Amino acid sequence: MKYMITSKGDEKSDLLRLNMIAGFGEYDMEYDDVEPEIVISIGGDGTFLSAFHQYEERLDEIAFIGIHTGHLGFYADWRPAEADKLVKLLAKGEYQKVSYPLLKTTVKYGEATYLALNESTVKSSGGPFVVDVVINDIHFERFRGDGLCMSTPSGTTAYNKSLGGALMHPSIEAMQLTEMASINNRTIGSPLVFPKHHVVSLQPVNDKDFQISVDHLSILHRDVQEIRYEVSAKKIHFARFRSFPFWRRVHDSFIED
Amino acid sequence: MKYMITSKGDEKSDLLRLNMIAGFGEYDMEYDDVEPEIVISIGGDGTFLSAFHQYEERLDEIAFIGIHTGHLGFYADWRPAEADKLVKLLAKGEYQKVSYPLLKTTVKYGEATYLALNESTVKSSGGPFVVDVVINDIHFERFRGDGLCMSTPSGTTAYNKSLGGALMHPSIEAMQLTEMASINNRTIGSPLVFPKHHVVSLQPVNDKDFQISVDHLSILHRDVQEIRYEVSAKKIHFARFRSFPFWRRVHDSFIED
Amino acid sequence: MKYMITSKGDEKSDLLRLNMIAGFGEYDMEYDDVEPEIVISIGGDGTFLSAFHQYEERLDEIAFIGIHTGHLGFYADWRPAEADKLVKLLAKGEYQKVSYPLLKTTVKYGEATYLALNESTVKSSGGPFVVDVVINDIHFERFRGDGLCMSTPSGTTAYNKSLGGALMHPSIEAMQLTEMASINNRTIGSPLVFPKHHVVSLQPVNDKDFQISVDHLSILHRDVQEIRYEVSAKKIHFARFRSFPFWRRVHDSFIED
Amino acid sequence: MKYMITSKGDEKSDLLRLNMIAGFGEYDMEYDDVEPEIVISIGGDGTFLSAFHQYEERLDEIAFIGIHTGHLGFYADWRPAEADKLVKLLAKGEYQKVSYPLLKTTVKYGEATYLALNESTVKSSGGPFVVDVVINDIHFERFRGDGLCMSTPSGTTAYNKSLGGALMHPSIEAMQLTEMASINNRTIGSPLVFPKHHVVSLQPVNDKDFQISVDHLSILHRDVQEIRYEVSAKKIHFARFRSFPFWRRVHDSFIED
Ligand SMILES: Nc1ncnc2c1nc(Br)n2[C@@H]1O[C@H](CNC(=O)C(O)(CC(=O)O)CC(=O)O)[C@@H](O)[C@H]1O
Ligand SMILES: Nc1ncnc2c1nc(Br)n2[C@@H]1O[C@H](CNC(=O)C(O)(CC(=O)O)CC(=O)O)[C@@H](O)[C@H]1O
Ligand SMILES: Nc1ncnc2c1nc(Br)n2[C@@H]1O[C@H](CNC(=O)C(O)(CC(=O)O)CC(=O)O)[C@@H](O)[C@H]1O
Ligand SMILES: Nc1ncnc2c1nc(Br)n2[C@@H]1O[C@H](CNC(=O)C(O)(CC(=O)O)CC(=O)O)[C@@H](O)[C@H]1O
Ligand SMILES: NC[C@H]1O[C@@H](n2c(Br)nc3c(N)ncnc32)[C@H](O)[C@@H]1O
Ligand SMILES: NC[C@H]1O[C@@H](n2c(Br)nc3c(N)ncnc32)[C@H](O)[C@@H]1O
Ligand SMILES: NC[C@H]1O[C@@H](n2c(Br)nc3c(N)ncnc32)[C@H](O)[C@@H]1O
Ligand SMILES: NC[C@H]1O[C@@H](n2c(Br)nc3c(N)ncnc32)[C@H](O)[C@@H]1O
Repeated sequence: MKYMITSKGDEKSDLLRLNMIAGFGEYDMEYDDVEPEIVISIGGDGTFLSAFHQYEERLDEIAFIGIHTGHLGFYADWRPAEADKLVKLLAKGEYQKVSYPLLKTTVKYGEATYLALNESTVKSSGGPFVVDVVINDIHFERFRGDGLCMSTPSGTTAYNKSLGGALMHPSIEAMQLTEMASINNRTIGSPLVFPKHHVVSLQPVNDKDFQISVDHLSILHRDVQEIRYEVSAKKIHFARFRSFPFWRRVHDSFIED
Repeated sequence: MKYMITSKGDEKSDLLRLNMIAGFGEYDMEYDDVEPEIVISIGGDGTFLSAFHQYEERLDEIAFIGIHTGHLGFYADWRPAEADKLVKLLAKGEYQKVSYPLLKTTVKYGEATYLALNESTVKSSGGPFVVDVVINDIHFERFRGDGLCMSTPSGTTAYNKSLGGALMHPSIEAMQLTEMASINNRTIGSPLVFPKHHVVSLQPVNDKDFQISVDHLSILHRDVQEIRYEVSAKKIHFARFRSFPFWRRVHDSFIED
Repeated sequence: MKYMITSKGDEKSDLLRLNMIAGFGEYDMEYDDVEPEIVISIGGDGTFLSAFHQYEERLDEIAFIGIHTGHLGFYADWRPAEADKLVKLLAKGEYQKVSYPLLKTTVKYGEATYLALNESTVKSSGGPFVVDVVINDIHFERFRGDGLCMSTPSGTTAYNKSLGGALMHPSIEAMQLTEMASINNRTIGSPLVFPKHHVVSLQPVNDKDFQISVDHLSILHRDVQEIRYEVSAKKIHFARFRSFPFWRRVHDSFIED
Repeated sequence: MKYMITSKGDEKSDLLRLNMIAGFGEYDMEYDDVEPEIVISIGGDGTFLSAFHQYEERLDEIAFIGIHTGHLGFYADWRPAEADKLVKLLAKGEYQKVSYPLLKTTVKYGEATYLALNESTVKSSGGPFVVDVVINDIHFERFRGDGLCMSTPSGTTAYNKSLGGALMHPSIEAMQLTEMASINNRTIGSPLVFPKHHVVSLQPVNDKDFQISVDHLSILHRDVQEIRYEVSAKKIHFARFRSFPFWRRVHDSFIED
């Protein structure tokens, strides 16, 4: 079947990539970066992120695989020393699939939609900003501070975590909202976990210019009227060869490897 | 059908109770506190809690209803001025049912099981304590501090919330673990959200005596070997007459009513 | 003696200002916005801030006074209804003086100094940034995240407070440092309180461009080599007529007025 | 001069102690655990704590010294391999003295005073408790939760730190108050830093029984009417031989040694 490989770009990553391609040449494996059924990423979690967005239009037909040439990553959870084993199993393996929930973000002006593997955040064009938070068409609070972060289950170990967010198992179809330096003299303060059909809307009070980020991409949006968040209907599919539990991955990254 | 009514015990609650019983006398409604199909609680969230545990053996056959004679409660979400309307609909209504997840706690010595509507916590017999946290048979961390809290979705607005926990919609079948004054000089720090089949086990290191609480009940357990948490298979059923969304209930309690 | 008055600029503030000037015309009080010995601010805490920086070169010769025409402020702690009483006492009163510590910030390139009443912060030109934190010439930590905040005692109720900082009585000559979304996978996490002669230095790792803020003024600094913080030798002097304790002011703003 | 030595009690500590005593026998050094002018502690920070309280009545005449046979401690900041060097300098050295602020706690019934090197805390006889917090005779807030902690500057790296407290340089004469699981549905939330003459009083609302702790000692106090905190007039004196800065000590304990 078809496959492609992205590389962090350093010596270690390019060489690992050139070798896997060689091993793939020993099997019925056509390299194709247009319609790959398998996407292998070599480097770190950031390299994986870029690979996700590069192919975010054929997600339902792709199985992703993350190799870390550096520190152990949440998405890049395979060691380089297992690259050749991957080649073999990927070839004639009926390997299983693991799917994670994604975050849908909608921006409206006076619509643009995006998909996020980790999170989407909103901040001001300088200084603290003010937006109204509407949950399912009901006003929930008026937020003033640095910004807000809406996170996927797998993205909870990222930006979410730094903002006091909870770590959530990716088998749970949900999204989590956290605050950035909220001034309270009135917000909920606590992070909020939303289910599959709940819609969270952010609306401008005075200023209509915001810095909106989706994972690594950061876009200054002008004359914005609304920002809508909801658990996407699309999912990211991983190739599963062995058992590497999420909590073990949490333990190795933050407690001790 | 059969029904019963518990009261906070003050003048306001007893009188509201005596009136509802009277209204129920105008319908085919046999009062029975042994096998009630309807359990109405009058007072606060604490009164509701006591009512839950009083009938925790017939949960699958009971529909609960909470009336608040004081401040608006998360479980007691009906105003007294609507008591008579409840009577009528409860009589000849095909009212819907809303179910919330519960927490199963297991204690083993050298087994006792309990159900919690809000949370279960563990603390020491004085001073900071030490326990090993095992997630699905894999050691996750060694905790030293004041204690730990395992919370249901609806219980996240309670003790969980004070410990930095996230607020979680009760339609999500999950449990959340938070820390109490963890010493870090090594824990995850972040709250953890577990799904339906994950098992979290707490194990003694040196001392085998702990103060274990399940909602309002607090029991000093001696010679404890293990404390196991998991999302219960049982659920609490509410009677649904109107629409009072969880996030609206969150807003009214913490933001402004 | 000489005095001046700044106004928030709305109807309420301008009229209060025109009246106080009139009352001052009934006494030996020459209006002078060049060398005033008394600076009265009318509006909010922000109006007071602007007044501080407008005269930050004659701080040792000025006594400040804050009037709030809106909500009670930490610096603007006089009600409009007491404006005329201020006029009288300011005229022939041997009123006392209350002084608060200030923050000195130094920026070096490849020097510019500033004074802050509230705080100074540093952030990146987009995304998370990395700087080395040196305390008294000894490397303390390498910070990665959104930014850092160095705060004066009186500024602890402001931005500091939102970042988890402690509230510190302004009679204590100190500065407090807090983190903004630190990634920990290694920082202290806890806020840090420094005494009068300690010097905290921030140094660029890869990028030399930062957004540096001093109170309300925000300046993008390029080719920065070092940012030095220390408790200033200069102090801001207030005119004291009555007793309005700091903790009472804290209580009224955050607990209930 | 007179001196004494306390030991953690294990093999390593007793032997280090027997050797130092021997070295002291080679100088004019009379061992006396009644009126020692020098108190050497061998073990950890806890061993030092016990040594502080054992001699809390002759603090003004004693110079303390902490040796760690285990991990580096904040009070026990000398390595065993430097024990003999200590002996020599302690003998004929005009060594300097370093003094840290202490916390005075007063309990009144229907008075008992105590001194704390680290902190004093108050908790309930089971479950959440309620007390009124009065700052300098002015009601500040009504607290409901697990408890409160009043901490010295050097004690901020201890229990304080786990409760979100700030780390404060011990040259600052102050005390810091932190909350334990405060329910907010109304407290300040932020830690509070008080100066030398401020008095913080805790007063019972309904229940008059509390668990009061001073460092390691924990006493259930019955029929308590008031608990008063203030920066003590007494100070603990250390012997200073070399330069081991507080922030370096913070870095080595929490960042990396
Ligand atoms: N303050 C913060 N703390 C922790 N994580 C943060 C953060 N701010 C941000 Br933005 N993030 C995370 O940073 C992620 C993006 N970073 C990257 O992709 C890299 O930076 C990008 C790359 O190299 O491909 C990955 C890396 O450097 O580790 C975002 O998706 C957030 O999850
Ligand atoms: N520190 C804390 N902060 C917030 N909530 C806390 C808390 N400690 C505890 Br214990 N709780 C909650 O207190 C709940 C029990 N309290 C009660 O049931 C009442 O106290 C009991 C009653 O009156 O029936 C309810 C009330 O007083 O509001 C527990 O289930 C926890 O959820
Ligand atoms: N996220 C934040 N939370 C709380 N306070 C914050 C904050 N971000 C910032 Br910047 N601040 C504070 O905002 C202050 C400046 N704001 C102002 O001066 C005003 O905005 C400026 C004015 O109107 O003069 C005051 C106001 O609007 O209340 C800074 O000195 C910080 O103390
Ligand atoms: N939850 C907590 N987190 C961090 N520190 C805590 C804590 N609870 C407590 Br009590 N403490 C600290 O524990 C200190 C007392 N402990 C000790 O003295 C020892 O336990 C006592 C000893 O061995 O002498 C020291 C040790 O074991 O490291 C108190 O003074 C508090 O500062
Ligand atoms: N594996 C840890 C490294 O990868 C980055 N990262 C990314 Br990109 N995504 C995640 C993620 N989902 N969880 C944790 N860290 C993440 C994160 O910023 C850190 O630098
Ligand atoms: N309704 C708020 C009052 O009820 C108590 N409470 C209980 Br009991 N359960 C909850 C709960 N689940 N969420 C919020 N508060 C709760 C909570 O302690 C507070 O005093
Ligand atoms: N009085 C509260 C209002 O004034 C702003 N503020 C300023 Br400007 N300085 C402070 C300050 N020092 N403390 C609290 N709030 C402050 C703060 O942002 C809030 O909007
Ligand atoms: N040196 C770290 C060890 O000593 C204990 N400790 C004590 Br006792 N006092 C302090 C203290 N003041 N700061 C930090 N840790 C302390 C603290 O509980 C930890 O176990």
